[PDB]
Amino acid sequence: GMSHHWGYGKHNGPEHWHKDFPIAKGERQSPVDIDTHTAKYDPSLKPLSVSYDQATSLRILNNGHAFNVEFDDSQDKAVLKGGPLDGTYRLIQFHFHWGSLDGQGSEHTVDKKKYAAELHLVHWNTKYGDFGKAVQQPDGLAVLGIFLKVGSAKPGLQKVVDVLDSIKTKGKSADFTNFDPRGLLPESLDYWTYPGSLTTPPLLECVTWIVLKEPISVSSEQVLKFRKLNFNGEGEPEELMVDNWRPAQPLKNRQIKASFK
Ligand SMILES: Nc1ccc(C(=O)c2ccc(-c3ccc(S(N)(=O)=O)cc3)cc2)cc1
Ligand SMILES: [Zn+2]
Repeated sequence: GMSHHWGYGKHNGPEHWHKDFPIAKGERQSPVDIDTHTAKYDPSLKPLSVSYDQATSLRILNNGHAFNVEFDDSQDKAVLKGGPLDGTYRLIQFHFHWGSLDGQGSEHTVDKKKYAAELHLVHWNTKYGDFGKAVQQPDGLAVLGIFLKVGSAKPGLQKVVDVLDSIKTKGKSADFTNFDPRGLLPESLDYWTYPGSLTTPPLLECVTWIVLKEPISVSSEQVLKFRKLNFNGEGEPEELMVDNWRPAQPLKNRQIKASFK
């Protein structure tokens, strides 16, 4: 991706992506608007299983598009299974998408409602051996999406907020061990699920999306720190990292299933 030039600006944003990534106009693109009245309860869906007890984080990186909290996925730890999934998916990283204002920022929307941000916990299907091979498969990844609204602070998110000062610009990373992703989960695991794609280039259609119905609350101060990050690298004109979200895409030939009635 040494020659990629996509971003979220007026000349390289989502509406431009299809030129270098034609799959952008594909049959199973993400995100999508979740029409709560049309999503059908599927009694066959099994309970979701999120086992993060042994998760081991290693580093946090500003990649110029968002910041990723990376995990050591060399061993069978931090796994997502159950729900609509067959097999076991291993946690590799999580990141967020957010807005310049509290009124926008999420990628998925609920009955057209936009949340202030959206957390993505990315997992890859162990049957494919590694992350790189998994993204080349239709059932290669499982991304758990969690909406963020502004209200009370999320204690579990503060460690992340405080380390952002050290990775302000593109390319910067910092040691980030012992971060517990369980602190970012809402109480309920009720969810909607549908087949989709990565929401940023290469936009590969390799994701089983599992979006939780219950948002988590974060404080205004916490999301304000997210907005102080930079898309640019050190020594370059400052472009605040805000509105790094892709808008809802056509649902086309797909059905969104609900795990609850
Ligand atoms: N064959 C490949 C190997 C690695 C890669 C990547 O480096 C890569 C980059 C970004 C992503 C990615 C992951 C999650 C999301 S999201 N926002 O839908 O959760 C977006 C992009 C996936 C793979 C792509 C193709
Ligand atoms: Zn994402």
